[PDB]
Amino acid sequence: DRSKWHIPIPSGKNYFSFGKILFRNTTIFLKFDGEPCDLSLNITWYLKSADCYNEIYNFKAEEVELYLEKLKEKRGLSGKYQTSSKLFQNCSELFKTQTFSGDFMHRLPTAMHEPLQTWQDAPYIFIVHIGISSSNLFTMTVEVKGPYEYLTLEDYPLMIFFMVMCIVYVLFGVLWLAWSACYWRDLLRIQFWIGAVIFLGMLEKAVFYAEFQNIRYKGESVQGALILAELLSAVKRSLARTLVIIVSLGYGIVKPRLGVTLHKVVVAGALYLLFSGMEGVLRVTGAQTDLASLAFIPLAFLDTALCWWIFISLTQTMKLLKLRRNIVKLSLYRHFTNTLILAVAASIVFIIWTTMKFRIVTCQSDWRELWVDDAIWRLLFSMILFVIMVLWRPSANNQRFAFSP
Ligand SMILES: CCCCCCCC/C=C\CCCCCCCC(=O)O[C@@H](COC(=O)CCCCCCCCCCCCCCCCC)COP(=O)(O)OCCN
Ligand SMILES: *[C@@H]1O[C@H](CO)[C@@H](O[C@@H]2O[C@H](CO)[C@@H](O[C@@H]3O[C@H](CO)[C@@H](O)[C@H](O)[C@@H]3O)[C@H](O)[C@H]2NC(C)=O)[C@H](O)[C@H]1NC(C)=O
Ligand SMILES: *[C@@H]1O[C@H](CO)[C@@H](O[C@@H]2O[C@H](CO)[C@@H](O)[C@H](O)[C@H]2NC(C)=O)[C@H](O)[C@H]1NC(C)=O
Ligand SMILES: *[C@@H]1O[C@H](CO)[C@@H](O[C@@H]2O[C@H](CO)[C@@H](O)[C@H](O)[C@H]2NC(C)=O)[C@H](O)[C@H]1NC(C)=O
Ligand SMILES: CC(C)CCC[C@@H](C)[C@H]1CC[C@H]2[C@@H]3CC=C4C[C@@H](O)CC[C@]4(C)[C@H]3CC[C@]12C
Ligand SMILES: CC(C)CCC[C@@H](C)[C@H]1CC[C@H]2[C@@H]3CC=C4C[C@@H](O)CC[C@]4(C)[C@H]3CC[C@]12C
Repeated sequence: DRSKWHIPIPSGKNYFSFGKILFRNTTIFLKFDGEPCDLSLNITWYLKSADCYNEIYNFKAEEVELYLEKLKEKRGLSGKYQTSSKLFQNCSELFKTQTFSGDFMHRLPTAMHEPLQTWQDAPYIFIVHIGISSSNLFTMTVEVKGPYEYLTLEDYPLMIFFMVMCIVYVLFGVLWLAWSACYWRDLLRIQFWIGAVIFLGMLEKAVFYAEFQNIRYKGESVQGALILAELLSAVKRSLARTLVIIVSLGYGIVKPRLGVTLHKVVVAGALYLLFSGMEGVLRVTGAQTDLASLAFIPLAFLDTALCWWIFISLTQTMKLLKLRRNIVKLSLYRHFTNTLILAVAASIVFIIWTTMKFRIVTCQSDWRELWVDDAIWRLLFSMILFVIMVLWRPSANNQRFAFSP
């Protein structure tokens, strides 16, 4: 999300709260700037740790004024916290009481810790309340800085994973270009679209890495990035699905390229991409407009129908091909169908494990590996793409996979 916040104090109830996972030994900086001052101020701040992620997930600021009393009777959730309050006559716009040269304030759950600092990597909730007693007047700048500049926890492993994915996709592109350049006398039209898929994946990974680098080094995310990356990912997935469907039917490999075969049938699968547009951009930009179930159900049903169609077409194509005594293409089709069935089994196992580990627990006691659900799918897609690349590689006699009328 963000690490730098600018807030006009005379707005609402003057409560500013945020809950997120933070590193150990991270500092929180508060600055105040604005017009000349004439009103008494009273600033109170709470910084609370979290035993499990649940209280950071269902934390709604709209009732935060109630939440404090839940933290006042010692009847809330377990976790140590620090509190402090200070009074200022007019504005105190040049003192650094919240910056340095403070004291050692004990935490309640004999601590003697630094005033405003994290003591262990964990989910933290920070709340600040300003009371003004005798139309913007001030401006509050809030920053968080740990061992890195602005890269909080839960984003470091994702950034490393995206870097590794960028390197892997660059290697894939280099290998494909080398193989293509080595054998250019006779290629296939199916061997040109795999380069397009690799290019789209490379662009998506580069966009993600650039966005993460900018958010780390500036503290503010780029608005038109995540949406573009999601759109590119959806386009790449739709292209891969349609290529697999067209290969499964034997269009151009077993049977001749009939006039209306892909027309009105294969192209109509492009609406799947539309559904892929309703779950990517919608999920990346938090809306919560009662569309999560509508974003997950039809995509799963469409994918199941596509898998059913692909398997039936593959069975029919293999049955037809075995009757004419063909051995070169039969082994390739058997390897292709084995890879597809293994991918389906791995995907179903992954989805069962993800649904049985994360969204079944009362509160997530293991929040460290909370990023795996956003990377296992990409890793599986990359592995399947590499296997398909190894299966369909240009060679000396690159014509065994032709129709040959
Ligand atoms: C004996 C009973 C009769 C059996 C007859 C056979 C009927 C079929 C039976 C069972 C089918 C079981 C289907 C289970 C549902 C599928 C999983 C699911 O829910 O679909 C899921 C999982 O999707 C997958 O990850 C894999 C789905 C399988 C796709 C396999 C083919 C394409 C793989 C990509 C390869 C590209 C390589 C292209 C190279 C060029 C090639 C020429 C949808 O997430 P998603 O992904 O959208 O993104 C999630 C983002 N959060
Ligand atoms: C604004 O707030 C401050 C504290 O929040 C008020 O306290 C005054 O702060 C000054 C700054 O050190 C103290 O020193 C005085 O400064 C004036 C101007 O530089 C100087 O002429 C005096 O000889 C003295 O050194 C001052 O003692 C302190 N006053 C009190 C009663 O504690 C400040 O008064 C507020 N400003 C206004 C205009 O109300
Ligand atoms: C916590 O982080 C701080 C800052 O990253 C470090 O404490 C010292 O910070 C100053 C900078 O003002 C450095 O010059 C010192 O080298 C840092 N270490 C010490 C021992 O002074 C340090 O990384 C961490 N400090 C503790 C006590 O864990
Ligand atoms: C500044 O605001 C805090 C609230 O964050 C005030 O703390 C209250 O103090 C009164 C009397 O001391 C009691 O009701 C409680 O101790 C506090 N109430 C809470 C925490 O809800 C503090 O008194 C304020 N400073 C003033 C008025 O000078
Ligand atoms: C295409 C396939 C083969 C690529 C596989 C890349 C693997 C090796 C990458 C992807 C994600 C990576 C992990 C991402 C995050 C972390 C946390 C860090 O504190 C230690 C390293 C560790 C645990 C990484 C180790 C290497 C890792 C597992
Ligand atoms: C989402 C929408 C806009 C995509 C529409 C593009 C269509 C026309 C593309 C996408 C995939 C393409 C197919 C990919 C693979 C092959 C194999 C080759 O041996 C003959 C051409 C053929 C069969 C292509 C024909 C055109 C095709 C069907």
